[PDB]
Amino acid sequence: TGHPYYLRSFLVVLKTVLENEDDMLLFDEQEKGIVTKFYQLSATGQKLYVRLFQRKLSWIKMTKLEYEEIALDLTPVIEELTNAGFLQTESELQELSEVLELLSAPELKSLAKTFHLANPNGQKQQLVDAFLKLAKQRSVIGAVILKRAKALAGQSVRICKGPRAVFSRILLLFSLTDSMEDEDAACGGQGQLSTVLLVNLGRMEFPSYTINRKTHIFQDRDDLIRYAAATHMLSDISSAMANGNWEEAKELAQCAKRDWNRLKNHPSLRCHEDLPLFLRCFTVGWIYTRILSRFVEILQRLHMYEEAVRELESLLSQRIYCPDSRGRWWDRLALNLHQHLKRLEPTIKCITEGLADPEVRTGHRLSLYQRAVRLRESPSCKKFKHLFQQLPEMAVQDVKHVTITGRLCVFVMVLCSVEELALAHYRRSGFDQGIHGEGSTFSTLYGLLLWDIIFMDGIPDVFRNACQAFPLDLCTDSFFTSRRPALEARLQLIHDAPEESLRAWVAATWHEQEGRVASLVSWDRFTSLQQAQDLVSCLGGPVLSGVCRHLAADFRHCRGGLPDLVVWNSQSRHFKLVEVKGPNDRLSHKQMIWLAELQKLGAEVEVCHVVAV
DNA sequence: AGCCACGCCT
DNA sequence: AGACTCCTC
DNA sequence: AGGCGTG
DNA sequence: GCTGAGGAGTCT
Ligand SMILES: [Ba+2]
Repeated sequence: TGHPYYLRSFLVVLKTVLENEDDMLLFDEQEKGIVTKFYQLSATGQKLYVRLFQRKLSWIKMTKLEYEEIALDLTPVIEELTNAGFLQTESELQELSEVLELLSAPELKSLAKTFHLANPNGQKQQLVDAFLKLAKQRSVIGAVILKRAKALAGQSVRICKGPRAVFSRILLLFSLTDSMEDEDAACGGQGQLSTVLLVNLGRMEFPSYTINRKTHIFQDRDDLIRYAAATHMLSDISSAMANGNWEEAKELAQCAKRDWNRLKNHPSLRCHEDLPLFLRCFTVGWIYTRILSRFVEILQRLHMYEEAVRELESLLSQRIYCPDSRGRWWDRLALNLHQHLKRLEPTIKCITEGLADPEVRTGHRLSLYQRAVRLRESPSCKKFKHLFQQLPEMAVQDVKHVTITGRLCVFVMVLCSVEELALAHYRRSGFDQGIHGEGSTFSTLYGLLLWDIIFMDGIPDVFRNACQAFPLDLCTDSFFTSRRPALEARLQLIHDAPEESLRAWVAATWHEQEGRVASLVSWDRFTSLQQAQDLVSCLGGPVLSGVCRHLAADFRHCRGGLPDLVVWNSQSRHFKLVEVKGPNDRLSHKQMIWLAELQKLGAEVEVCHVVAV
């Protein structure tokens, strides 16, 4: 008797957001009215509204509307949605470009023929700009075009842009907790969730934690309307780039940059600057800063390197927004000055400042240092002794490299990946066991051993609503420092743990939490609780402790770069950590920091190159 | 941000 | 015939 | 070839 | 430049 998936999900979103008094203050009388109206619709009225909300926003031929599961003939249901002001019919179709756009090319040809002043053959787009130019001069004859255009097309519906705007803002709010933050996912229509969420959110069970908020993110309905606006803008720049429309992208960004400069001084911005970082990421300035970053990516594409340097120097001169992205920017600035603008003098100042900024970490930090040596250890450069200025010699210990071969075809051993091929070589190297997990092997172990500390009470504002799969500060520096004594304790305990405590603890979280959606944990990463326990037996306390300290101290900068593979031997307990390298992938900076660190914790690390044959 | 095929420089 | 757009899960 | 960078 | 896989229907 349950609702179809798309409905359950939609309703979950509605509930999750609205049961916060804070959040309700961001919707007026009129708007809440609409929300109630939705709940008043019949089931069939709801299923359909959601379907069409989940589709693209424009007119649709009533002939192209089939949903048997909803209702066998939809006329009643459409009437209802029209009565409610959720849907509008053809009678409100007045703008011409809309009538035409609705019509197909075969329909456009039939309309290019009965009208004499029109050329019958050509592309749909052509016939469009033609019929448009035709009506803009002799308006009166254009009125009878629109007349038949409508009559031809038949019956048509559209989602009403009024309420639509409300449900989006709601969906936008919901997305702050789970979505958007946990990667920038799919989302169709005009404002939506990730596929995962839309399909499953109804079924999903979450880690239990206590909602506790004490800080407003948005000042009023306006703040949230402005944030959404920038969000919409970024989404357009992002999309443009993905479609390779780099020029459109450039303009749109220039436009955005404009507005963000015009936007400073507004009273609301002082409030934002005061928000802790893990909340500051949901503010107009943050989104606008994000857009500036994309803007540097656009300039670079268009070989406008001086411009990109100017932009990067701008971004880097403020500490307010997106501080976590400083590494990427310092790194990018140095590459640009050194490689493209060939300006060696600044490249050093750049490198030096980057390395003096505590915000740069792991990969990017190493990358700067390496450029700095490549530079000091250069002739053209020797005209100086300023890279001699106390560079903390960050020499990375070296790592056993290994090469095997496999027949290329996707490889063959069955069609198989580069990783499974390696898993074979290790199987015949006396490691009967193996997981291909990359970061989630370690990550889910980190989750299992720290669950309760991760979903711990007492930190204001980190749980804002019912559908979180992590505390909002997880990827900030404040995650550790807020939970410092607790972590330091658990870490010490894990370090000292004999290999039955480790098995016990894992099982303790596993048995109570199995299934619960938690960003850190993949319940199917390990083929059973038993495998999870065998692995924690091989790695032992100290190794598990070290790995967790990093993942908890600085998840944002450490989440990436761990090896693809873990392999171990059941009876001997020997394990090895393997970073598989295809013919075309080499060691990233984050990868080399990780392998050094795992070596430091005393663990067999090995890079396995797979040559094609 | 990571993946990947490819290319420019040396 | 192949690119493109929209939709479902 | 090997190192470093782009799209 | 790619980022979901898969499919049906439309455009050039
Ligand atoms: Ba790899």
